[PDB]
Amino acid sequence: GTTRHVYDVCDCLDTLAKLPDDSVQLIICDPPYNIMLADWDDHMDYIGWAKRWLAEAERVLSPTGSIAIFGGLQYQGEAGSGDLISIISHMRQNSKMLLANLIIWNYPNGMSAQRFFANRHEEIAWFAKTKKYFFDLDAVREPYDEETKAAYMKDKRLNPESVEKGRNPTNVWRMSRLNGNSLERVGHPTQKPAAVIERLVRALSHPGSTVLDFFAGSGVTARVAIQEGRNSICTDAAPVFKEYYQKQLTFLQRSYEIVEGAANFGAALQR
Ligand SMILES: Nc1ncnc2c1ncn2[C@@H]1O[C@H](C[C@@H](N)CC[C@H](N)C(=O)O)[C@@H](O)[C@H]1O
Ligand SMILES: [Cl-]
Ligand SMILES: [Cl-]
Repeated sequence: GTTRHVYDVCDCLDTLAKLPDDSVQLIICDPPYNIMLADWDDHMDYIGWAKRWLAEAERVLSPTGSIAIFGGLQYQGEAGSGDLISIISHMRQNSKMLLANLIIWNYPNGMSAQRFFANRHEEIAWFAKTKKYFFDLDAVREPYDEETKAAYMKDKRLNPESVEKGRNPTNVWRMSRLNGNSLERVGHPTQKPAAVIERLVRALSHPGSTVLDFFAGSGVTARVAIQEGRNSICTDAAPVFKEYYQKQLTFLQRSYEIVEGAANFGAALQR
């Protein structure tokens, strides 16, 4: 099964406007949480701008599709900025999508703090377009060691199948962020680790389906999509994105094709 991956440098709304209704299965969304100076010509707050791509994201998702939105809960009230709560509140008022889960990404290390509890978490809001969203839990279950699995297998009160399939990873993920000495590092300041994206891709999309990322950043989504047998469309407004994408590809070096240019999005939409 050969997959196709398209990438390009452009604004998220320009990408979305080029995608047809219900054509995407999963969207990875790790958006900037502040608007640009020029954005003050048409908006009075962050959501004023964000609601545009949020509405479009929903439009391009298929009936069984989902969108995972990364964000924090530390917004301080600055004009033009916001956080995951700004988005969730907007979604509750204006979207029919369902909040299937609020995932806590609990990372091991971080900065210290003397006047408050040191921050060790970031959130992921998983929104499903409808109640018929796709979910592959078995694909992300965590297996028990042979010792524990044996102990449970003897407990007649427990379902043997559930035991062998492994445990639900829960909505709290203890995963490390990338460090400056990380191998998959490409130079992007807010680069996300492949491990977190793999879990979302494996559980929220089916093989051969399209994964879209319009705030692609380091291009980690394409690398994960290729490795996992999915098709992908990754775009970012920064020209340096093309540099990161090509860097992600070297980490791979399986049948897949890479295509540059928004005019070629269709190559990755074909099922
Ligand atoms: N209008 C836009 N269209 C497409 N990409 C954008 C736009 N504005 C910003 N970006 C890109 O989106 C990414 C935002 C990330 N830094 C977001 C990480 C994280 N949510 C944070 O803000 O800390 C970057 O790679 C930006 O180049
Ligand atoms: Cl939840
Ligand atoms: Cl990234």
